[PDB]
Amino acid sequence: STAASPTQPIQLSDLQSILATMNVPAGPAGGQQVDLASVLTPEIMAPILANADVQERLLPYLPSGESLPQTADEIQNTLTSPQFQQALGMFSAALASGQLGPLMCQFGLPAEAVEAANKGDVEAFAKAMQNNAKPEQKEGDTKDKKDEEEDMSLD
Repeated sequence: STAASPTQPIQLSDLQSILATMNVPAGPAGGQQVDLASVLTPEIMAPILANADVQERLLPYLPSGESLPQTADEIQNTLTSPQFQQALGMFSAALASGQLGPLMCQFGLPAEAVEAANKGDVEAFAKAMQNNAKPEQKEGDTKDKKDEEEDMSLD
C-alpha cells in the first residue's frame, strides 16, 4: 500500500555501509607518527599551529583535556611533545577533512602541498615536503647533464 514496503528501518542502516568502506585494512604501522612528525618537524609547523584558525580547529580535535598555546614563540618554548604529537594527528584530520586546504593556501605553501591538501592527499602533501625538504643546497646536488660525450670516450 505504498510502493514496496510499509516501514523499514533507516539511518541506523547507513552507519553500517559507511564503516564497510572504511574498515581500516591496517598496514605496516611500523612508523606512523614519527613519520609525519619527522616530515613536518615543529620548526616547520611552528607558524602553522601558531595560526588561531589552525589552533581553533586543532583544539576541539583534542580528546578533550589538552590544549595548545597561541603564538609560535610559545609553541617552540612551551609544548614538550604530548600536544604536538597529537597536534600532528589532529593536523591530519583537519588536512584530511579538507578544511585546512583554504588555510594551506594562505601561507602560500607549494601548490603541490595545497593541491594535495585540497584533495586530502596527506600522502602527496608530506611527500611534497619530503621532496622539497631540501632548502636549496646545490654545492653538490645538481645532476642535470649526464655526460654527453661529444667526442671519443677515453678509458
